Amino acid sequence: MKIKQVHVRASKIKLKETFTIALGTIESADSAIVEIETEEGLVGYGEGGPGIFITGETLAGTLETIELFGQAIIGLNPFNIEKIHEVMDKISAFAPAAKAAIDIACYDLMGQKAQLPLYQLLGGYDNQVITDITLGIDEPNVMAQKAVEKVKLGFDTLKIKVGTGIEADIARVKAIREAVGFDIKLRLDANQAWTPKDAVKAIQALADYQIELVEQPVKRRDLEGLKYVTSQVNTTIMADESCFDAQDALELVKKGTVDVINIKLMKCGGIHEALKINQICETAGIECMIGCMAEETTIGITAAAHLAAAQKNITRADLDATFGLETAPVTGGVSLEAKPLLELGEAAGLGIS
Amino acid sequence: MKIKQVHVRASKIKLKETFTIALGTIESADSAIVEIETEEGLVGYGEGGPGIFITGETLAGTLETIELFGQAIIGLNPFNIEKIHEVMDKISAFAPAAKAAIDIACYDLMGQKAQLPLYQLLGGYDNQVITDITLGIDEPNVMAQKAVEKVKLGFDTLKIKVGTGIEADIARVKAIREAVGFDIKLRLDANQAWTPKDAVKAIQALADYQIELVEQPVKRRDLEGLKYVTSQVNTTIMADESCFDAQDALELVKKGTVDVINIKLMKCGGIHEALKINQICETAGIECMIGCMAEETTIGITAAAHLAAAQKNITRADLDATFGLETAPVTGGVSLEAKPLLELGEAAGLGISH
Amino acid sequence: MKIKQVHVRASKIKLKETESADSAIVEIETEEGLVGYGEGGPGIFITGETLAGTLETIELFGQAIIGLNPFNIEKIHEVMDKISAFAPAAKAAIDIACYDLMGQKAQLPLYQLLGGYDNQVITDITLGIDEPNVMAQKAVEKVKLGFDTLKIKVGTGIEADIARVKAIREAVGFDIKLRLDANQAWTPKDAVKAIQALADYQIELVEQPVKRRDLEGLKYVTSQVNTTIMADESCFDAQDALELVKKGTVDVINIKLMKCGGIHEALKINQICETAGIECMIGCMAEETTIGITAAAHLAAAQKNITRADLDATFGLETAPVTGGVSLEAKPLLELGEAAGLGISH
Amino acid sequence: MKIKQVHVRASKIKLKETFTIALGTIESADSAIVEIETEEGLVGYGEGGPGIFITGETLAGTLETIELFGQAIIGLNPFNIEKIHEVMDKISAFAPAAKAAIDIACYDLMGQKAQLPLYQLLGGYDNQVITDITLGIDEPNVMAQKAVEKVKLGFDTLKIKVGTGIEADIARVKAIREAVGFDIKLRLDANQAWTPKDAVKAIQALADYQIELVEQPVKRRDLEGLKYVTSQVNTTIMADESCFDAQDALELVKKGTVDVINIKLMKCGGIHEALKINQICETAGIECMIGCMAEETTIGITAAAHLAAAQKNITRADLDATFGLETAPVTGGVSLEAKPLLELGEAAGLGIS
Amino acid sequence: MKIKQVHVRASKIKLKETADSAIVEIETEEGLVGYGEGGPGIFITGETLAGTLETIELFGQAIIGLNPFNIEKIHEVMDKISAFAPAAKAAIDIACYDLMGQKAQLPLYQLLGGYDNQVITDITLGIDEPNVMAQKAVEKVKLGFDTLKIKVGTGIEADIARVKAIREAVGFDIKLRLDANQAWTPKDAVKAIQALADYQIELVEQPVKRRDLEGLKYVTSQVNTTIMADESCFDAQDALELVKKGTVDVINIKLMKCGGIHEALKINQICETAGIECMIGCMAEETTIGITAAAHLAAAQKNITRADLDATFGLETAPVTGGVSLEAKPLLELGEAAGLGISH
Ligand SMILES: [Mg+2]
Ligand SMILES: [Mg+2]
Ligand SMILES: [Mg+2]
Ligand SMILES: [Mg+2]
Ligand SMILES: [Mg+2]
Repeated sequence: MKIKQVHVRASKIKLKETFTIALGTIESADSAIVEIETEEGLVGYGEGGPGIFITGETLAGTLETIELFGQAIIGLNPFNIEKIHEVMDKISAFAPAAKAAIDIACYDLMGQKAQLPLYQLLGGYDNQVITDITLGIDEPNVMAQKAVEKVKLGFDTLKIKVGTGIEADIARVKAIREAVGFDIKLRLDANQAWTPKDAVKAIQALADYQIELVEQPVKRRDLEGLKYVTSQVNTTIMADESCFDAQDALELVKKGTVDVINIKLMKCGGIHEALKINQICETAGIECMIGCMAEETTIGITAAAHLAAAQKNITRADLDATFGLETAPVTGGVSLEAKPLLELGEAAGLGIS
Repeated sequence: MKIKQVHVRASKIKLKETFTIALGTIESADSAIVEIETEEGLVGYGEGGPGIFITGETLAGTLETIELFGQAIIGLNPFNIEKIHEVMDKISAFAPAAKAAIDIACYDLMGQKAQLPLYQLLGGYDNQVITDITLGIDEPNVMAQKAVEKVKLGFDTLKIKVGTGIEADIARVKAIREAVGFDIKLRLDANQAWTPKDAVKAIQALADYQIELVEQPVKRRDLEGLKYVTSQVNTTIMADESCFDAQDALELVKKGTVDVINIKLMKCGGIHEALKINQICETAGIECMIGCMAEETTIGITAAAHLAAAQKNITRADLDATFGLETAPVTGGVSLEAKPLLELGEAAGLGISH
Repeated sequence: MKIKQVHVRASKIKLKETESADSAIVEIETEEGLVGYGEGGPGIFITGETLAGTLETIELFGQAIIGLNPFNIEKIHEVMDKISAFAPAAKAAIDIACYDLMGQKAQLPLYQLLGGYDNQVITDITLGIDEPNVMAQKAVEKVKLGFDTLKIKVGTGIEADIARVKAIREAVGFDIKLRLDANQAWTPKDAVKAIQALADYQIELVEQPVKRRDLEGLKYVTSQVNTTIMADESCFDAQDALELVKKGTVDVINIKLMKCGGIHEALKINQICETAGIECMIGCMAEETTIGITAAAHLAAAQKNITRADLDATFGLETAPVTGGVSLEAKPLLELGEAAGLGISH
Repeated sequence: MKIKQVHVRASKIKLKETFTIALGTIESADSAIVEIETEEGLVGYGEGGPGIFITGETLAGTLETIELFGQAIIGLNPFNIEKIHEVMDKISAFAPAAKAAIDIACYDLMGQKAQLPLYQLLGGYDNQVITDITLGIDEPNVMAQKAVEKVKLGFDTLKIKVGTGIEADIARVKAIREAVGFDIKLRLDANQAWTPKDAVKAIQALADYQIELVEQPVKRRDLEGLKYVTSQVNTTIMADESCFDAQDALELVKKGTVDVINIKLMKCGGIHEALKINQICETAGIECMIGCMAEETTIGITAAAHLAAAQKNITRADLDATFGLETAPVTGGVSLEAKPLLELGEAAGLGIS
Repeated sequence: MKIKQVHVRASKIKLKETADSAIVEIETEEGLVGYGEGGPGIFITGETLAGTLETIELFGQAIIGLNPFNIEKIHEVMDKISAFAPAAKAAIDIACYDLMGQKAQLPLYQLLGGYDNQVITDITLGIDEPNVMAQKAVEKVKLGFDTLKIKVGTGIEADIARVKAIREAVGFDIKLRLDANQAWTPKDAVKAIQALADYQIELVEQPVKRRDLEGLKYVTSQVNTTIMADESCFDAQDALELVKKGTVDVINIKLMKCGGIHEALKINQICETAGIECMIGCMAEETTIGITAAAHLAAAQKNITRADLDATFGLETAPVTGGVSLEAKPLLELGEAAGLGISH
């Protein structure tokens, strides 16, 4: 199999409702959609959905980088995922969204050529994944309200965004728990809003509310502080912004910085790198959660789902980006329907047309 | 695709040259060969190469464990390598030879179902790999003659065991270097022979003859000493016995114990674990080499070759077992012909058959 | 004295409760006619060793030690380590038989050659997992037999674990010591949670709460709970013991002859722990029998720092594979006697 | 003073000759030129010159980011450099080129409003800077001849690029030294080409060639390895890629990772952040060198020159980007002339246009 | 077996060149008697013969009625009596092991590991004019000694001189081990060893003060020359600390430092586990009994790879019959006699 040409285009899909997190708001899912065509006719789909608040990547820069990558991989075999990443890494020192776009398309092609769904090529542990649904930052009253709405949709795990103020963040969680009961799993994401000392205080304050885990409580670069929080509370602590790629994961596992790591294809540059992160973590007894950017759509989410279903150590999933989309850019793959169960199917590769 | 049955057999292949080990010798390569048959009729080949003096793995124990694994994985999809290893790990806390046998056959089956050579499912970096060849221990003059013979065959890298006494080691290396010149790479395996400070002395003495690297100069469990050696000599130091699995690799790169890590499928329990080791090392900026057991053959070598060719960070290969076999236990895969370049071809999976 | 010959046979003893103990029994005979007994109890799920592999390894060891003196336990282990990079069951089988021979030649019970601190040891008894009611009923039965310490497996689910402990504790009172074995079932933070919940029922200690290779996680648990934490699977040999005491990973270390390859290595583990101020317990494998338990009992009685014992394998056997040694009768006190060596014959 | 409007445009200036480094080649200086106009009429000039091989930034991404910043700072006082950076950091998690473009324009405006050369506002230690000139990777004898050429131009310090191979890199240096003599200062830049162990071996090999310092011998992320090199050789070791911003500098000085740090406005996001880096370093007894991207032009170089001249602790300068430019995008500022002495003058602000 | 009585007496043996110890005889009800010795070195442990005698007497009465095989309880008893008295404890300990061998009717080395039945010891060269001891060197070598131990740290210029002469006198076939006796600061030790290294030095013993473990670790990490701890290691706890920190390459065991064979076994097994070899040494105040006990232990244990047991060589007479003789020879053969193979 050989790459004949690379097609890239912009996609701007408005979100049904503004997404509010500690870092700011997300109003639209703008992503670069890539199509890698082989000489034999098979076409693979990929997507680069940048989150300027997380990586600093923009749609314009992602588009330019993908074009540079595209003209560099013509003639290569999509199965040579090792060389493909080598080439992209020599071209750009940092562009996970653009790298993920090419990477996902190559894996889609691998599945199509092998005539097997992607999850079978990536580990085959399962053919479906159960995801939580994230509740954006809002008043305690409103948040609890939407929590009940989501539980009625079938969701047994809710991800609560916090990070405006320790006192207010605690009130939000209290209201949600009281409204949904203890049968529902609640995980929090502070998005680097607290100092390590304040983090410990806040986490202990919820000691009776049964919090599953707390995501990135402190600044992404404050590893000493993050390790401090993890060592001071029996609550599970997860790194998100503190872990972009495999090198970051290696550093975190070596230092025992956190208990769990959130993998995002748009942070690590694709499935190729995500596999590395998961295996490094698994080796250290650290489970992983698969996440997403609010800016990605069906393609990115479907790729993430196949990887999550395939790997045993990716025990949690936070793939709710399609639920907020006003429309879908391609057919097939993970639906726009807000539901916890994401079933992959038997179609080859991503199963997207 | 689903596993219908797992068949295992013993394999005994006479060696062209006997292998001398502590308190004994090896005259035949006796391993376990597995054939995993799917409901649709596709069959995958795997091998469990024992090595009692290295891993403690015996042929009898390996055969027994493979049988246990086999009956436990009936009904599973070969692509579900995640569950397959989960099942084997629940059954046995330690059995790298038996786990590799099942693992390799599953990957062979993956290639056959996908109709792709195995290296394409493992990274696809290349479709061939260059291997060194090991020179059996003998008098300096004899080893020198053998060295020239191998160079004539095209080999650009020779491997020899040291740690048999510095004078004897030096004598052999001296004769070899003088016989083939300085364009040929010389890899030494000290097989855990020295104490840390003695290792530094011996390595610096041998270094005068231009040495590419020295493998495992101290006991496998002496990580502090291994790191000491690595930090005191300019010569590249490689861990072998100190690294069996991914957890060992993580410890090694965390401590910055060595310059390179040698993977062996029969030490780590298969391709699945070998990938983890390579990814951990690559992330740490440490390259990997892949070697083989004295008691493995065509299947084990072929699987290792596909992995080495597929992965960029596996930059060295010591896969010469087929060159010392009196006859081939199977058809296809890496041939018995002594040549440095192992070209994999386009046959699906391992390209091996009865 | 010189070793004349080494014999080994597969042994299969039916267990009273689920199916059998499969081990390799060794007989080492000297030129002058003395015969020492040894046992290699595999544990595929713990060490990875199989009976077939253990038998093959023992045969290789046997051939290599012909002519050697059983007292040269230093060389005996040197030879075995040169032959096999890893085979604790096989090494233990040879090792135990050599110590038995040493005792017979010296005409002294084995415990006298191993420290001589005592000539008897008190063991706990493990209750088979079952309904909380059934387990409580058996606990009463065992206490009726004189057992003051009961051992039960946990990590099968917090609610199930608590139900069983609650039932047992309520039926026998608080005078009975309860030690739990978590069998590497929990993640570090889950372990702290589970243990503190179980702690309300007065727990003596918790064995291996996390995976054996997770030493950092194990140390975390130890440092976060008041309950005594014991390493089992995390400690196979002396090198493991040194690492554990060095990092202050646990409160106590559990020794098993089948994990360390015999009395020779077990003595090292105990001396290392004792020097670090860490007490040791000695346990057993589900696959071993009379010989292994007897050897362990002599070592336990002989060493002051081996303060606890979980040597109840013979109580679960339908029959004994040999004559003499620790008997099948379920009793807490294991009295060794004055017979030379292990006092076992076949 | 208040910002009225922000203008941004692309600039594509071909280099007189391709520049080759270990990471790759640079053939043109493509930068985003920013003009910030205030209500009163004063206009400040700034530039964002991204190096994809270093930060992964692209011209297209830099342009989009600057536009986002621009529409967010309307109405702010250019002197409120604290809030301006606050606003930009809230908008993007990473875009030093874009941030530097806005930052430099604000400092230019501060100078114009104060009617003082920028170097006076930034420390006033000096009004000129002496720079080295970099020799791109090439054959030993070719590099040597180029070195003699540069010395004839008045340069007393040459920066030698290496990173193709220990044996080859050593040969390059030997040839250059013997060709120019020991009266010329030679600093090396390996651009992360060597492993810690190989770096030490390579540096010791030149222990007779009088090497002033060695820049970034190992991978950017390998701090333990970088510290190892610094601790094993008496040769001065400088971090470049290992230090982007003040947080990176703090980590490096805390761990004693290196002896000197290379500051680049395009890595740290402008003068505001560069001052932080220099003061953190100065406090730890670590000197700094002011560097540049080959993609920058007169604006970026002039800004860097004023900062370097103003600060005592920025003791070295590697500002040779204008020397390779085919043309200049604006009037005034640092000339295109290849000369070691960069005199600043008395014109207010940057002294441009 | 039961201890009936413990007899202790002071012993004075005349030296050849300018040994006071306590000799113990433990008598069992059965009639067997074990020999032990406590050689106190006031300059090393601060122990005096008077204190050692008083302590041994306290130990003796407390262990009456105990089985000599219960070495675990015997040390327990002694430890509860005195917080520190290695010479006294070794005296009782050695006699108990002698009795164990007699009762079991086996040479002590068989009961301690049985790895070998002989040991090769080095010999110490008295410090003096470079040419003098150099002469004695060629002399000792003629006696069959392949390893010579030399005291250093009396001035780098003087040390290098004496070593140079000896080397050019006996050749490079003879192994030379040096004992710096805590003479240098970590920095000066590195420089000194650095200079002496050119003359092929097997190892350097205790180059820095006993309690400067950080400094000792430094020296060990800076020179490829083998560094051995002596005064820095008295007991098992000390050994554990040293191996945990990788402070040295080798540890010198002395029964008079650790309190007997029981503790010495612990030290050796702790070291062996960490890949650290042990040498067994002796005190200037010891004689036949102490040296013999040490020889049996060293012969029995594989990890005790070196021996510096030359105390009997400087004695004019022996306080007992049997055991290692007074003859200055490299080879110490133990024989088949039970226990220590020593009699009145
Ligand atoms: Mg997050
Ligand atoms: Mg090897
Ligand atoms: Mg247990
Ligand atoms: Mg640079
Ligand atoms: Mg000394």
